Amino acid sequence: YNLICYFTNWAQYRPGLGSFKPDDINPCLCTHLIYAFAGMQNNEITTIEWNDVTLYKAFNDLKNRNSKLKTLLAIGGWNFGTAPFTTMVSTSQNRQTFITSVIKFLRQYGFDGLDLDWEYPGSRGSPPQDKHLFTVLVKEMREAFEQEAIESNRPRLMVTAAVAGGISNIQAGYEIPELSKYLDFIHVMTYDLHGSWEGYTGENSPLYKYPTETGSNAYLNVDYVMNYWKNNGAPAEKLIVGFPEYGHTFILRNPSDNGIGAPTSGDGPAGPYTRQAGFWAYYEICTFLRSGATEVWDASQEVPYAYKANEWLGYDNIKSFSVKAQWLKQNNFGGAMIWAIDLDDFTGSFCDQGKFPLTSTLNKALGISTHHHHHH
Ligand SMILES: [Mg+2]
Repeated sequence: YNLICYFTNWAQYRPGLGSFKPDDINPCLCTHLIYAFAGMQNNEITTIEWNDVTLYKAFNDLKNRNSKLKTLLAIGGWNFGTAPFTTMVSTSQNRQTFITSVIKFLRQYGFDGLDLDWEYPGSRGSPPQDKHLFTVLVKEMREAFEQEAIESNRPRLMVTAAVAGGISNIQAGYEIPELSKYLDFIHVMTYDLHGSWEGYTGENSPLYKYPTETGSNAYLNVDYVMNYWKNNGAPAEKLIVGFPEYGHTFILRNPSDNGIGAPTSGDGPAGPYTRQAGFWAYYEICTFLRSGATEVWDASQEVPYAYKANEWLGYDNIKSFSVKAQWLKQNNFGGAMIWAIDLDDFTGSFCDQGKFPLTSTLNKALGISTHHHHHH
């Protein structure tokens, strides 16, 4: 199994114990590290943060401490939107300019591949032709990577993609059978499946549906989404299940109604480190849990929730990570990906569960820190 760990280049700005940079990553926890995010200007890949060049070097230097480790650079993300991708895929000239720039950039800085995180082809302003043009891009990139490996006599750069977990976005965005042939791995965003924007409490990454859910609400769970990808053409071994190391917060409209589906008035309060209303890192969650919150196991969905007065949290913990890891092995998927390693209790000082408690849970469950043949 693989364990793919996203690192974000804005975690460094968080105050105090929240600041996280590549040298804080345990090089043995994951099989692959993915750097989020690069940008694009005039159809060429580029940096975004002022010190990305320095961070790229520290990130790829982690491979000097783990000979099995591979790194990828992710391009795009939610804030980046779709317009640069639409322009880039619109012509063969622009796709070639982009692919050439990617090979050069990955080799320049020491990355082993590119993770495409276009959110999403065919949505958020992207026109309908982008569904097929995304396939064309990926095919052309895979072929260019295959050719560069032979010409340079080196292991091939990998092409992966982070892909939607919502059924409407999946159907508008992806030609699953052909796309899956050319991607090396498919990183499915099986999280953000509920949130305060819906007006009621719900879980971030529930494994199964809640018993009341019918119609399209019955699709909002990890099991349905991963099986949708598999059943519509993606091989199980290329499918990577998304695991969030964060939770979503809500304000309860009625504090006496604190189960699933309780009406809410908006996002919960921003945490002091991540400073984003509606979102808490796992280490911020532990502070909440230890400050008088009531924790409930949502047995139908195999995830915890917690509440305190009018604050409600849908999240994941060691138990839910363990349950979902057991399930992914039972279903022969390729592994797990975490959003994001900088949200784990990397110092160990918030949760009293050791360093990197959520990431370590997946490393142990998926046999990541193991060997087969004796070696030098
Ligand atoms: Mg964030």
